Order: sequence, then structure tokens, then C-alpha cells
Amino acid sequence: TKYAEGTQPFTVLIEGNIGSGKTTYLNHFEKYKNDICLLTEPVEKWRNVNGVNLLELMYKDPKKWAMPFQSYVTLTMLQSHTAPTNKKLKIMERSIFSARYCFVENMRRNGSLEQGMYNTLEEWYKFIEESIHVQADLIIYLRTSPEVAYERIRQRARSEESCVPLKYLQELHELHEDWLIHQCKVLVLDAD
Amino acid sequence: TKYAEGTQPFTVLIEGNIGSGKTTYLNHFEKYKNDICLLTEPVEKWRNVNGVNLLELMYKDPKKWAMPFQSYVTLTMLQSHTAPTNKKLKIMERSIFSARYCFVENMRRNGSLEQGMYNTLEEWYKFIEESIHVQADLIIYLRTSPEVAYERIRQRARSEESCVPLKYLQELHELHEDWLIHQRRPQSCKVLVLDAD
Ligand SMILES: Cc1cn([C@H]2C[C@H](O)[C@@H](CO)O2)c(=O)[nH]c1=O
Ligand SMILES: Cc1cn([C@H]2C[C@H](O)[C@@H](CO)O2)c(=O)[nH]c1=O
Repeated sequence: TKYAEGTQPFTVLIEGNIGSGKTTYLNHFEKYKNDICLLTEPVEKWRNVNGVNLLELMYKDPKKWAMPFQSYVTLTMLQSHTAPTNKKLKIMERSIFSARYCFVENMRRNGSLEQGMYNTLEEWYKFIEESIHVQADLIIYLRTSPEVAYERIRQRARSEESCVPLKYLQELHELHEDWLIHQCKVLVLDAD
Repeated sequence: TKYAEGTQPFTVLIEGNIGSGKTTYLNHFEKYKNDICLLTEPVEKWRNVNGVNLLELMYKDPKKWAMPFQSYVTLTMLQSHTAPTNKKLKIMERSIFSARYCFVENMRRNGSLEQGMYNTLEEWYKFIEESIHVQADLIIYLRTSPEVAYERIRQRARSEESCVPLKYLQELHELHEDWLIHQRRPQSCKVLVLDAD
């Protein structure tokens, strides 16, 4: 009896690299609140963890905060994935899968997450996928280019994620590809 | 609603400070495993996490390892609390409460866990209490003075915790007291208090 069983409608997962136009995209539903369950990335919760900004800390010193920060992202992704709703359609920005398969994995490859820290996160993920139901019917992949994405970031009045190397976006891009492209229903869209 | 709700039998939690004689006490229950679910503290998992020994790392470098270590402790403890069993009684050594009210709290106070790390652990504990079901019908508290606890750890083979300052056991002791005696925490069950003597 996985927490949040028969209480989740058709769920759409909006995926994409950093600066792939996920925010602008989901805004089209901003006027469908009255009919659909629209859940944007819990970025605000990550900026206000009872006073601490884990998002800002992780970028200013990964090797020290990637672990706690990623552990919190997971929890917020879980709360959304299992949150109760009356609507018959749920649209989520990002998900527990991308945080795991892309962001955590990336941080392991580039050294931000040491062995013990990564393992701890993986153990939590394994338990979750065995004792919790994650409704993921459709996946909307906003495929982009590391370069294009890098530009869209530099353009906006960014804050925390503004100082990210192009290489970071390249490694992230590849992970999304390996997961959403090179092996459920995934609808790729040319987000350019 | 709550996960594991209605699948847990009467559950007894054994609690005490480090070196309170809990491993020895629990041994006496081994000859009853036939009708009892005896879950000892998952120390084996903390020493071997896909090859890594978090317990050792935490004790050698609190500032850096307390966070990932306590996180995994929460998890393994959550696994024990919700594990399936056909027995009519379950005895667990330590719990998700002792990890929260004693161990994590003390690591926040002495600086081992920085505010952002403490809050993350706290958030998981809050989400868990709101969802996951945690059976607790009784707690057997092996009360021991820090002096006696320290002496007991001293007379045993050298482990990772063998180095804890008396001040440390003293801090954990008051935290177990505030929880199981003064009831300053919002615990969920009766408490039977035994003496080490
Ligand atoms: C989903 C997720 C986003 N992020 C980053 C990407 C951005 O800078 C921001 C939200 O888009 O946080 C992570 O660091 N880890 C994650 O698991
Ligand atoms: C349950 C728990 C035990 N421990 C320590 C006490 C011992 O050295 C060992 C198991 O009793 O691990 C913690 O540091 N934190 C915890 O949350």
C-alpha cells in the first residue's frame, strides 16, 4: 500500500536542461488553475528552508551542500508527486526522476558528491520507488542545446544558477538524452 | 493514507544512551525470535553502505559526515519501523525518535550539523510523521548515568564511538531524560524505566 495510491490523475512531467524554457512554457497553463493541477518547481521552498537558502549554498560550495540540498529536492519532489488533488490532470515541472537520473548522477560524475553521500541519496531513492507510488504517465521533454540554454540563462536576470559553466549544461544535457531519448510516453519538443 | 498503517503489531522500542547495555539486553530475546520480530539497530548497514563506512566517517569528521550519516540512519530506521511481519510482537533497538530527539538535536547544538543540514533532516522527519505510519506502544528505557555508560564503553573493544567525550554522553543523557522522563517531547507511548545497576 504505497503512500498516495488511488489519488493521482494523469500526470505530465515537464523536463529539460537549465534554461530550456520550462518556466515560460508552463505559464500557458497559468490560466487553467481552475481546471488543472499545475505544480511548478519548488524553487521557492529550496530558497527558504526555514530560513536557509540551500539552492544558493549548493552553487556557492557544491562539495558541502549538494548532499543536503539534493536530499531536500527529493523530499519536495515526493510531496508534489504524492500531493492530493481533485483535478483529473496533473502537470509537474521537473520530477524525482530527473533529480535522480540527471542532477544527482551529474554531481557524482563531476565529484561534487562523494561516494558515501551519493550512496545515501541512492538508498533513499530505492526505498522511495518501492514504498511510494510516483504517477508519471506522460513526459514532455524540452530538448535544447547546451549553447542555446547557456545563452537564455545569461540573458535573464538570473541569481543562484547564473554562474554555471557551459560544461555543466553539456553534462546535464547528455544525461537527459540518455534517459529520455536513448532509453514511459515521452513527447520531445524542439524548445528553440 | 499513512504508509504501513494497519500492518504493524504491538511494538516495543528499547532506548538508552550509548553504552547503556542495549546490545547485551536484547540478546536475551534471541531465544524467542520464534514468536517475536527482533530488529536490532542497523549498525551493520551504517558500517557498510555500498562499501562506505558512514559511522566511522561521522566520528572522524562530524562537521562533514553527520549530515549524510544521520540521513541514512533515518532511512534504515524508517525501514525497520515499516517492515512487514506476521509476529504478534516487535522489539526494536532505538528508533526514528531517538535519532531525532537525541542524536540529531545534539549534533545541531555542538555544531556538527549546520542550520541548513539540521533543517533538511528536520523536514524529512516532519514529512515522515505526516505520512509514514510509526508504531510505538511502549518504550523500555535503560537509564544509566554518563559515568557508568562511559565506563562500559571503555571496557569493551575499540570501536568508532570509543572516543566520545564524557561530555558527549552527558549531553545525550540529558536529551533522553528530557524525552523519556520530563516528557518535553511529544512522544507517543508509555515508558518503562529500568536501571543498569
Ligand atoms: C530538479 C533540480 C534542479 N536543480 C537546479 C537547477 C536550477 O539552478 C534550479 C531549478 O530549476 O535548481 C538542482 O540543482 N537539482 C535538482 O534536482
Ligand atoms: C541511532 C543513532 C546511533 N548513533 C551512534 C551511537 C553509536 O556509536 C552507534 C549505534 O548505537 O551509532 C548515532 O550517532 N546516531 C544515531 O541516530
